[PDB]
Amino acid sequence: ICIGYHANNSTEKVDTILERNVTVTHAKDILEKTHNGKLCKLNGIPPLELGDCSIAGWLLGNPECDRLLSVPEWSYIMEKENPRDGLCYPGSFNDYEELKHLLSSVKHFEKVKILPKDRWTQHTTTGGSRACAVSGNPSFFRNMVWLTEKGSNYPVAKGSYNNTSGEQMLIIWGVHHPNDETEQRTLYQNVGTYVSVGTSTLNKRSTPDIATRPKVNGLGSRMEFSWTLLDMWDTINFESTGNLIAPEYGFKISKRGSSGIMKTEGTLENCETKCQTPLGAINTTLPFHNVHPLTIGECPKYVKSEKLVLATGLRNVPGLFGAIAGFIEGGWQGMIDGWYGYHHSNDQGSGYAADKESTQKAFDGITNKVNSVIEKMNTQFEAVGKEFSNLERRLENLNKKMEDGFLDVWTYNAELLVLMENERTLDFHDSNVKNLYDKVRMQLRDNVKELGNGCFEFYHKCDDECM
Amino acid sequence: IGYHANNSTEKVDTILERNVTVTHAKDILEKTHNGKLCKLNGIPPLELGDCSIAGWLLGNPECDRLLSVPEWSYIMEKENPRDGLCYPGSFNDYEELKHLLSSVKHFEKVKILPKDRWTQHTTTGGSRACAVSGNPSFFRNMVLTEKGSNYPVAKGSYNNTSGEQMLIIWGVHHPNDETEQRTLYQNVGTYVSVGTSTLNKRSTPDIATRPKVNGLGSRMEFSWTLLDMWDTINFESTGNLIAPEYGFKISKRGSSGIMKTEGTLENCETKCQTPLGAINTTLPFHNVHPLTIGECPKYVKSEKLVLATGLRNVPGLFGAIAGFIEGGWQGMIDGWYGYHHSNDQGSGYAADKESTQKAFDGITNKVNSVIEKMNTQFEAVGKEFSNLERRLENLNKKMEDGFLDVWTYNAELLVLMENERTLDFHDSNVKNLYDKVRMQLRDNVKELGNGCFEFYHKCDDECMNSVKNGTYD
Amino acid sequence: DQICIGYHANNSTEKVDTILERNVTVTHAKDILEKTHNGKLCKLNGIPPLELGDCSIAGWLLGNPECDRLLSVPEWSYIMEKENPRDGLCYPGSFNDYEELKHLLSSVKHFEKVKILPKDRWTQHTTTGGSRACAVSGNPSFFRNMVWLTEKGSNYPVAKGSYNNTSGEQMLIIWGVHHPNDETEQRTLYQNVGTYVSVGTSTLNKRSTPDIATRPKVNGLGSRMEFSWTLLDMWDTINFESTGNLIAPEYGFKISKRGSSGIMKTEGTLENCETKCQTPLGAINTTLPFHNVHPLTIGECPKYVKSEKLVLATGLRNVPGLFGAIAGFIEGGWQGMIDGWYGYHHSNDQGSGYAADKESTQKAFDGITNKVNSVIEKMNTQFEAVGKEFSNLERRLENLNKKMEDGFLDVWTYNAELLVLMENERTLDFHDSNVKNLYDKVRMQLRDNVKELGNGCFEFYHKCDDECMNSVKNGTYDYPKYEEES
Ligand SMILES: CC(=O)N[C@H]1[C@H](O[C@@H]2[C@@H](O)[C@H](O)O[C@H](CO)[C@@H]2O)O[C@H](CO)[C@@H](O[C@@H]2O[C@H](CO[C@]3(C(=O)O)C[C@H](O)[C@@H](NC(C)=O)[C@H]([C@H](O)[C@H](O)CO)O3)[C@H](O)[C@H](O)[C@H]2O)[C@@H]1O
Repeated sequence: ICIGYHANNSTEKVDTILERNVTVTHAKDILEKTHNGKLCKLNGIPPLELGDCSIAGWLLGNPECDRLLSVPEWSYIMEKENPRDGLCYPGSFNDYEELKHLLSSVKHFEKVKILPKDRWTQHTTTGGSRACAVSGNPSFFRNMVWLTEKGSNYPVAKGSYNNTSGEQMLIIWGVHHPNDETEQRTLYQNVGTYVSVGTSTLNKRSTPDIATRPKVNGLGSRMEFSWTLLDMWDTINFESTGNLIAPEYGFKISKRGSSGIMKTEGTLENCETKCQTPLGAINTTLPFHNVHPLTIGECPKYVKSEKLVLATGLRNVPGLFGAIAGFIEGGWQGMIDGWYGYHHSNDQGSGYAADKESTQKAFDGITNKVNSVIEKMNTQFEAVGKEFSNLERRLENLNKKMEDGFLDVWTYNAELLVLMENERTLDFHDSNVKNLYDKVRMQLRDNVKELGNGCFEFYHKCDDECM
Repeated sequence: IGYHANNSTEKVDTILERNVTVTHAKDILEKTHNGKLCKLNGIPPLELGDCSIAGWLLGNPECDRLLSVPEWSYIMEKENPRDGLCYPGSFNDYEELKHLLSSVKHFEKVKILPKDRWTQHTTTGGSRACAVSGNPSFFRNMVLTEKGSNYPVAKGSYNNTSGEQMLIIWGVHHPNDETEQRTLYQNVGTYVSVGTSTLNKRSTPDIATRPKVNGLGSRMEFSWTLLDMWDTINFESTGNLIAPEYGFKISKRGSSGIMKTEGTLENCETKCQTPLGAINTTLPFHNVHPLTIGECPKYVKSEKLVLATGLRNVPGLFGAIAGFIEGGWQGMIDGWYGYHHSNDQGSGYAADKESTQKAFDGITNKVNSVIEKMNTQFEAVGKEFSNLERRLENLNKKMEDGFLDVWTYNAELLVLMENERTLDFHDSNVKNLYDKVRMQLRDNVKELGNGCFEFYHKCDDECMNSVKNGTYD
Repeated sequence: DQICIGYHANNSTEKVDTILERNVTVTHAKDILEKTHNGKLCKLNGIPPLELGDCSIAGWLLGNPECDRLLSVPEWSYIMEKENPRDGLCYPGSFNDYEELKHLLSSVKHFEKVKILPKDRWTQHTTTGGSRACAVSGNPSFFRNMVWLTEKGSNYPVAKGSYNNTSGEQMLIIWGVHHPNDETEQRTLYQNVGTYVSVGTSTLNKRSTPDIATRPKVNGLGSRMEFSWTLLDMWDTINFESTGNLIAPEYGFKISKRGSSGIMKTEGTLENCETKCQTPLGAINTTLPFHNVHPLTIGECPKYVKSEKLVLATGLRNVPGLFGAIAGFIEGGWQGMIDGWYGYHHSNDQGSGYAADKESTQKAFDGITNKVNSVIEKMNTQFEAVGKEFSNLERRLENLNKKMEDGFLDVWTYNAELLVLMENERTLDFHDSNVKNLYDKVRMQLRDNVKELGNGCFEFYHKCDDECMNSVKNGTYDYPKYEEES
């Protein structure tokens, strides 16, 4: 009876810490490199889809964002890299990044009219600009009111709002910075104006800045916007002697958990995922992926590898223990029932036969190993892509430094874990053949000649009942 | 030739098998605390009770009874205190101030602008928002209103001769209405002006109607600075200034953190404090609580990290243990590996002392490497960010979770990988004990195959020892 | 006659540690922790660093007279700045977003100073004002790149000036506001009392008012100058308007970049060597996965780590084990065997000898080389800066940076140490296994014909000349003979 190990037509290759390009009978890749090329719903909830609009564009009601979808609940934001329709009237948005991060993910979101336009009797309310032109006519941010002089008079404009919505409300306001003192007087009459905003938490007084600037969309003037979270049951007070750009609406918002923004050109598709990249969604149990660094969801660890191949079967031969590709020179393509087994040449016939108990125990072992590498990986929801202003470069560099930091830790460890485990595995199979061999040799004792090639030549006669 | 077995029900997992029973094991995952808030390296924490740092430094009257030490290693503060800005308002760079105060070598209050030297101004102002016994009071540390119907330019200054750096706080009053302004300060276009060698700051009050907070529409906006040794701070104001009377000498140190908790100091010791209790361990990992202060183990998302130290209990790469030697010997109590021997003078179990000792050193070392290579430094973990700092806080979470994942994955696999190497190690030891005996006896014995050698010749106690010894011939 | 299986021994005294043992003497060892530098500050990928001398970046950009002599190159890869220079803001004051400025300047593909608002064009204004705080040769002077605008005649007409960025590149621009000590100063300098400084671009809208107040004197001044900066995009325009107190730029700096680097705090001076990795003590030239030289490096560096040594066993246990061969049933090594790691003795009636088994020595050698290379070449190295700047109101942020850098410190050290402790034992076991296998290969051939002494040797029952020995080492041998038997 002969002792041998399985061999097949496999051309799969793995490396170990001692050998590269070793051919094995079976292998498991543990690096996910496939997506589905689709922007999907994350955990059952769609993304907010901004088209060519930016967040500021959208919130303020740039007329060019009139046709936006708007869902009441979203799980991330889809925004173009360099949108197109933002502040149609030129200016700036204070703490814009914090806002985007606030809005990035929401359980509920609903726009409500909080200070209706027509309540500003005493003030004119129809001022628009050609920078926000619809059909060549002057127009303005659909969610905001430009308050100007009426008749030739601008009385103290007061307006408050008690947040009885039932949820936290995001409110936005603006300050108009004129281009010249003339523009100032023709608009507001008063010359030493201020704009005042107040809650239980907020106290802000702003004074318009009247100066000549380079024209942007045809204007030396600017509008500076700002925001706040009006708490439940708190009240907001607006008071201005000119230059106020009052909100008509607010946004009850209720969140949730915080997510992120995804820069893409694509459009939602009605598939499902727990892990979205800008190239498509990943759906895996694997520990690592190399698809794209900017994921949103619960994702495998991003790693720099091209491949991470774990050996599972043995060395395919057409070791620490000296058996495989050792004193048993090669494998048996004829043995198909298992990894290790017997040959046995009889005067009743020949044949091959796997040793079911020792192949099953090797299989459970290798199954347990693969499962350990895979299920010990802890995966938690993260956004990754982040937003910093032009004055927060250090902070952005901090974040890159850190992201690169984990990239290198995970890459080194994954490359190496794989290298080291492959050599143990190959040694495991070697040990297993060696042990099956020794288990037979310890029985047959003197009754057989030990040929040296893993074969035992019986002195006596041994038929099927003997085998 | 055989190996140890016992009644151990201890389990470990390894990279190939789960739920393996081992004669011995070592847990290397600390998961216990003492339930106490303790002194940190022999230094107490500041106990704010129901007070905020702001309330405490401003002099909120509800804070009169605070303990105050001249030195502390962290700060204890409740989640959402209660006694903060009794008079509604705000505190610029409050979070930067907390981090600075979080740990102090020395901290002494010093009078820098005596209340009574403000002649020309009324100095008695207060509010029912800061009420003590239904009477209007004010921040105990802070002080300026019109006197007669006049608010002359108010100027105060102080040269830091205190021999240390000094924390100095000051305020601006924002009134609810112009009437409130004129009856407080007479003047209208007023300002407050703080200056040092380093700081230049001018503020103007915001008069305006606001939602009532403790019945006040008005607000108080506080700011601070560190006055250097021998530098001077200069206040100037035509109205609306809330001046400091006191300053705080401050010497640091190394920086720490605030601990959000409801407890109270208890007089024990620790090098690692957690919101649940103190941790006293040499163990490389714990899972007590993420928000720790001190020199702590790595925080890991694990329920158990159990490292086999003994062999597999049997009441492997090397085919001996639970292999060609089917079972253990509870009979053998001296060591891990040994001999039985059957004589015409008796029977016996005896452990092989040399090989047991070697393996023991071996394992001892393995446990010590896993444990003593863990580099532990002082850290606070728990951090403070304002509402307008949500990205920053999110970066911090991303980091703490990143590291939480790296150490977890690493601790789980190390334990799995080393557990199987250990069991394999015991296996190799017995194979080698067995092989060592085989290569001596040679022909003089029948090799039964259960790990036993039957002697052709007769082998008394003397010759038994010659086998267990290395001797024999 | 006997043939013996055995293994190499040498005079090495090199020690490694393994998960199970400590201070194990091996015949060969490879260090993977870099600890040597060259003492020099160098060009970094062929590109010199900007050398600032006793100057700070602020002082260099403003044109502190005391920085007049600075070399200045149109491209650098990192900046050298002393810890606490000396020649910064000669006139007391501040610089907003200073730290961001330094970050952006740290590393520049192109840098060129250009004249954007010629001092002489400020007719209607006085332009010659200076201070003895910026004094050259006892005389008042000023920031060489900046213009102090003051009253002329007794008149300060509104000052308007602009610059369209036709330079071809982004341009750094800096301006200042003078904050007087008192109202009389204000009037003697600018006539006007309610002044503002206004600065605007497509992107920037800023209006300041001078703050008039008594402050402690610095360099004898109660006044302060506060500076601000902006990057003007190509084809954008910057507008300055003021009725007083404006400190106006004469120059701007065209800037093209790049990839961003950092500042190195050092007293040293550039020395004309090369490196891809610069540290404050010296340049590092290495292929090694880890270093312990200095935490604050610039370039592509091995991973900094808190260890004193990381030595990897490459040879075997030096004895002049999992498989029981080495320092096992074969008690010792052979100093006499020089040719390889494992081989044969053999003692004939044609003489004695040692000989390495070349095939098994070469395999092992290939194996160990593959292991070292793995540990070494899987390390991914990219370009980083490390050293960082934070203002005094940014201590939490600095703590975040520190916690991060420390956190990675604890990961690499722990992992580096343990990888070495684990690989050393595997290396020792591997050599052991190799010998065991060489041993068994001979046992299986020789069979019955020899006596197995239990020490690694085989005593033959027959006679075995050199051609016979050869057949044993060759794997040939056989065996019918036999003799004896008889
Ligand atoms: C002490 C005082 O001035 N009280 C009330 C004030 O009386 C003024 C009096 O000083 C003057 O000589 O002649 C008339 C007499 O009535 C003046 O008007 O009259 C106001 C109008 O009713 C009251 O306003 C309100 O006060 C409430 C809270 O009052 C306190 C406070 O506890 O916060 C009382 C403090 O003594 C006072 N402190 C100082 C230094 O004046 C403060 C302070 O004025 C404000 O906090 C500053 O913002 O206010 C509520 O504000 C209520 O809504 C409002 O009607 C004066 O109480």
